[PDB]
Amino acid sequence: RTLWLRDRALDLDRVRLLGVLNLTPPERALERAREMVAEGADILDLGAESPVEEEKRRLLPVLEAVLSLGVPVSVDTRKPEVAEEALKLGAHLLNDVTGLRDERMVALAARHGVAAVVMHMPVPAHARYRDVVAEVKAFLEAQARRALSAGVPQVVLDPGFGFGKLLEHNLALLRRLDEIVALGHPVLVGLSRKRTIGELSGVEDPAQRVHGSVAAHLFAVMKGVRLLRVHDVRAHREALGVWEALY
Amino acid sequence: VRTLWLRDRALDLDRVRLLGVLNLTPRALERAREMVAEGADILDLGAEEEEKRRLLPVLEAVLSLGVPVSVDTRKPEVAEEALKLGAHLLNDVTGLRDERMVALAARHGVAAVVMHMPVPDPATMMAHARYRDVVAEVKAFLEAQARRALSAGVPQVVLDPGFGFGKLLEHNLALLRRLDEIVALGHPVLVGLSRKRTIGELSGVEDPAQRVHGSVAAHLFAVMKGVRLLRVHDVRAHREALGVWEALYG
Repeated sequence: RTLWLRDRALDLDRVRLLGVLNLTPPERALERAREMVAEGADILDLGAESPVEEEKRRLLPVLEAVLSLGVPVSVDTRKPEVAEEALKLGAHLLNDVTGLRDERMVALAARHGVAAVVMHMPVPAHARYRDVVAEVKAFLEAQARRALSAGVPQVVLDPGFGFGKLLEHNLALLRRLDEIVALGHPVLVGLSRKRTIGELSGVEDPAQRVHGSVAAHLFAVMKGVRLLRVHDVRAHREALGVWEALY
Repeated sequence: VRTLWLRDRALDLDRVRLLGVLNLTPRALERAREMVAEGADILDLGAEEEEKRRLLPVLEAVLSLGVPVSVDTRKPEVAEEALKLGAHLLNDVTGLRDERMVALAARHGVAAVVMHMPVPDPATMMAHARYRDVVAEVKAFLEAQARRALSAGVPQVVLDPGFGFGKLLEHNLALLRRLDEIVALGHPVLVGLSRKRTIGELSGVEDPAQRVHGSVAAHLFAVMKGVRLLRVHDVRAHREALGVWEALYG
């Protein structure tokens, strides 16, 4: 399988990394991108919303600069206004947190010939499900179908670990992640420094959760995932160097 | 349930157990305290004579913590003094080829580790990494030494494929990929890839002290293959990784 990135195709024959760059409370962020690129990041994932709509000042300035590195860039935004601007600047992947529930986001991606990420999260986010795996699978597939039939070239599915989900829900989704991978679409996961990792590894500080995050991600890779959103790029590249040679 | 005999108690292998490395070669109670706090189930002490003055004094102090202690040594003289002091596990560095070590383990009622290496001499073993079938040959050596040790009175034997001992990357890779076949021999399996060349090669990390992420990855793979005993330098990192891994894969 391959991942379409607006004007290039990335093969998923090996695990690919999306290096996270959080622009939430500059030129001191461009070197961090060049830093992750040097560490092995395949895609740079920029997000500015944890805010008002003029979050364009938090993103666009950095986005344009980062785009000059020649590396694919994913933009995390809910607002179609922000996305459209990011796309006409060169964005390669549209990461919709609200699971593309916004028809404007769908239309945008289809119009720019860019793939979109469909992440799961409660309609609103209450962590209450009759069957979390069955429900998330259904939502992801249904949203993907809507996007594809609307013109979006490709859809990436993200279970949305941590979003409206308690430990039991995140565990269930991870254990049956192969079933989400079996829907055919490329699957993306991001458990870096998340509460789930803290809960299972006993690490109080989110900033010190690299080992549990790597462990969770290797498990996801074993389940068939080939796209990971991570904070510690180098740690994952080193771990994958070993893992991919053994599995 | 599967367990590991440790001189005067049994350790359940219902979950992965860690042997924290404490190398005393060119306080120790403190670091030992730290490793125990970090999650080490067994403390591995090795000073690889003068080997006695360096190990014994420390071994006695560390033993007072009440945590099982594994001792690594090639000299029976040191092993006997360590066992007489109370060490709980006899780790080998020659493949348990010395009958004297076998006798000590059985006499003191302690389990012994049988680690594979083509030849005991560390300076010549890389000249003996020419296996026709490394997995088959390592399995044969381990099972043979296991039978010999058990028949001589040793209560239990722990098998270690000896990663990085007289083995090319191709050999270490083959052994890791088919580690389940060694686990299938029925004895508890111990692996130690911490900071090893294999990790440096596959992860692209030249500094041995900076190989924790590749080591954790290799060890999680070993755990997936069935291994429940890991010899590690970074105890906390492994406890954190296992907290996640064991909750998921189980």
